[PDB]
Amino acid sequence: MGKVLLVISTDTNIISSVQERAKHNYPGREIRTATSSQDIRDIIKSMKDNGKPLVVFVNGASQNDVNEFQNEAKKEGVSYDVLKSTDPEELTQRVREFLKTAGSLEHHHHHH
Repeated sequence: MGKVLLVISTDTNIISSVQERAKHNYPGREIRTATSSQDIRDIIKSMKDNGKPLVVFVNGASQNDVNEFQNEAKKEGVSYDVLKSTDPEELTQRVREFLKTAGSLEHHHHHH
């Protein structure tokens, strides 16, 4: 059991860019990248194995896969946050803000 940031964008050029920046600036972090519901479920299962601060960059995944993410998480009780932004600066700072509140802050971040 843990917590995850669902980074959603239609701009895969922005997603991949920030995803690089996030993995190379934070190399000791488990970061994820989903195409469809296959990956989505593999990710929530990765949280079942122990549970780490995951950041799921969905490479322009359908609203169907977004719905699958929400459903598969909440039915199990998995804590998740959802983000819809195509701004590179937004997504970059959302990674570190997420890791900081998921690692050690006072407010237990729990969007749903």
